[PDB]
Amino acid sequence: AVCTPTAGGDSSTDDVPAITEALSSCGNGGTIVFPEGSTYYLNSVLDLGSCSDCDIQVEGLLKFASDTDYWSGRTAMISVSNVDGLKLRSLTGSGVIDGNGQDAWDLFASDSSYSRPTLLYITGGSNLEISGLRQKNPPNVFNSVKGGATNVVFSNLKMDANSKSDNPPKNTDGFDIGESTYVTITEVTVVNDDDCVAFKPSSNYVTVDTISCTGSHGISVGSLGKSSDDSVKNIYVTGATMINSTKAAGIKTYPSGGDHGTSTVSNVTFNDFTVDNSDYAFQIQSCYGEDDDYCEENPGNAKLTDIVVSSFSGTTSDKYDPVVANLDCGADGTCGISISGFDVKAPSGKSEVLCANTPSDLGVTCTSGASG
Ligand SMILES: *[C@@H]1O[C@H](CO)[C@@H](O[C@@H]2O[C@H](CO)[C@@H](O)[C@H](O)[C@H]2NC(C)=O)[C@H](O)[C@H]1NC(C)=O
Ligand SMILES: *[C@@H]1O[C@H](CO)[C@@H](O)[C@H](O)[C@H]1NC(C)=O
Ligand SMILES: *[C@H]1O[C@H](CO)[C@@H](O)[C@H](O)[C@@H]1O
Repeated sequence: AVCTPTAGGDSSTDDVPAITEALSSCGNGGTIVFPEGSTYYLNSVLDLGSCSDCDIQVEGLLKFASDTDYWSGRTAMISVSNVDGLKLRSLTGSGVIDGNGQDAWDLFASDSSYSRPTLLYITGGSNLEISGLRQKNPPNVFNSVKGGATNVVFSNLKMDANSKSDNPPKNTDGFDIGESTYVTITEVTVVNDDDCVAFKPSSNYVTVDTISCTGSHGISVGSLGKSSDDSVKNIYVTGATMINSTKAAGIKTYPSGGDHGTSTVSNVTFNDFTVDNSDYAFQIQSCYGEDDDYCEENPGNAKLTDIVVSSFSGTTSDKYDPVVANLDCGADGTCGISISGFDVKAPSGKSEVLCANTPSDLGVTCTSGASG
């Protein structure tokens, strides 16, 4: 059956109950429709848990309340917990989920203790498809996948976070992919101020194919090792256009000492990247979250194996010219990275790669003085 949630038509009226009742009524194998030209006001967490092989067609605007007191410390704006079989999609392409994040960014700018929710938070479950829609101005992370979710596909998404003030949209990661298997991200555009895609602990079998990121911190493994032994494996990223990003791609691990654990990264390929005014084409950080003196006494021991960086082109920014990559592998770790078709230059035309603890078969000429 097909259900259309009743739109209250006013931002002071929360539409969430109407939406979850529609999902409860039709979500066992049915369809829920937000019609083209509609606006729904979501003034609380939208929990999609009653979905079981359901199809949620978003053709209108779902506008979340900014209500910073309400959202304070909350996990998710849209919560997708242990759902098996979901399609959350715009079939017209007109659907927009607006996180209304401005107030959160401004509050966080003045008070770093302010804790913000993730816009689309998937944990556990299986066979989830998210497609065709725009995500606008999330308070914090756009999309997260964890809890052992399997078979999750994000396709044809337009994601943008733009501040109307001088305070940037901090920590607006496009995709934080944690404990999961068989996640695919394809044909997505991201404009944000943090990681485009971050591979978090226990991510496995992730494919990212054709992505554009502007203003991001790159396609980034980690951070790993903060307080446990963390692994990322079997990752394939191809066709990334990285514009004005701090790095196009990289790996970040904590050093040893304290409560830090060991990081394992195996079989990760970054292929066919276009670098357009990004600060580094590639970066390895092995002293993440600590300083140089700390890392001298507490060396990094990350185990990186079968890391492939292939077919990178373009031009970095002025910032680190002549350096186009900073490969600071840990002193006690394995730095199993191979680079080929690396055609990236700084604006000057130079192409220096800083290295520490890199292997003899790296594939590009190294210069000493890597750090981070
Ligand atoms: C290295 O990682 C890649 C990327 O995940 C693996 O290739 C995937 O394997 C899974 C499971 O068989 C398939 O569902 C996908 O189709 C594959 N993805 C791609 C992009 O090819 C690959 O098997 C891993 N290699 C090793 C030796 O472990
Ligand atoms: C990237 O940065 C340059 C230099 O600041 C700027 O002129 C350009 O508009 C930015 N590009 C995008 C797509 O925002
Ligand atoms: C609820 O109403 C909308 C708009 O009329 C339909 O598109 C949908 O199928 C359901 O009947």
